[PDB]
Amino acid sequence: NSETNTLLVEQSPFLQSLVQQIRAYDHYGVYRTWTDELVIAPYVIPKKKRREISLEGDIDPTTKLRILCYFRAIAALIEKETGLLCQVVVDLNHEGFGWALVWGGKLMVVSRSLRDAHRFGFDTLEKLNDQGTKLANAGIELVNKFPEVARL
Amino acid sequence: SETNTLLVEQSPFLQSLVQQIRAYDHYGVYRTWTDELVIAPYVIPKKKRREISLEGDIDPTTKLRILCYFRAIAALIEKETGLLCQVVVDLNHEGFGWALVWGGKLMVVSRSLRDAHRFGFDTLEKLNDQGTKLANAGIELVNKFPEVARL
Repeated sequence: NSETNTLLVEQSPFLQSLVQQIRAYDHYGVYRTWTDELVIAPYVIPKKKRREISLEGDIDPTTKLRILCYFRAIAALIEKETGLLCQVVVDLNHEGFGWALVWGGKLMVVSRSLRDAHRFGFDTLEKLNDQGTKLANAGIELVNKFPEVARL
Repeated sequence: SETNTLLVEQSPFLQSLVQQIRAYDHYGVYRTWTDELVIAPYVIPKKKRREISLEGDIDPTTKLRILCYFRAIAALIEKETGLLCQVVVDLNHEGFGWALVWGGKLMVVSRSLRDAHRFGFDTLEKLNDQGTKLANAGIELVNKFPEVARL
């Protein structure tokens, strides 16, 4: 499975987009000497370990930056495939609750309710890749359906 | 002073604003205050406003006022269109970010915010005019684009 995980990370346009964003938001250059697989591994967290993360802080800013990078990765693929310039906001309260928003023109291309944000993560690389791909596809379908709104 | 007190009573925007301020006052900390007095924090003369320091983290109290302002705008849009948009105010420690109001898949208002520590308006009329203008632009947009607004 170890050969297959490396192939998924390096082949998937979604995972590649996500790796690009993580590296772009790296103040100290901490990821510079490590593989893509290592860079994205914090997104994959066993269900059981995930369920056990405390909701008591405000969200850790690193976890918050993971969720921003996930949505920016989705936004960058929408922009690549449609030409629509997209912006991203992740708004969370102290409870881990809020919204991930991606918009281009006056069109909402992702408008996702976030809950228990401290526990953000996915069982496997496959589930990460499939969920980010699906959201990007659906955003793309929206831009194709509503150019009259995308151009505003 | 008389036209001000009256405007607070009469203005659909100012009435919406007051309602929001008091909805976020879970412990009735403002129950003995007049409507006009609960609006006063939004009205800060420019000389004074330009001396609020930008050097530290924007005050959580100021963030809540910006949220209430945008929720007032959304409530006016709901009043005239039936559609109540969701509101987000996303700000930096540095006071930069976005005020977003959307309904269905329509971005009804989207304002980039800078130096938000200094949020506020020279006079009551200026607060009322701006809130009203943004709500009226939002109502027009909702009625122009129901194919996305009403999803």
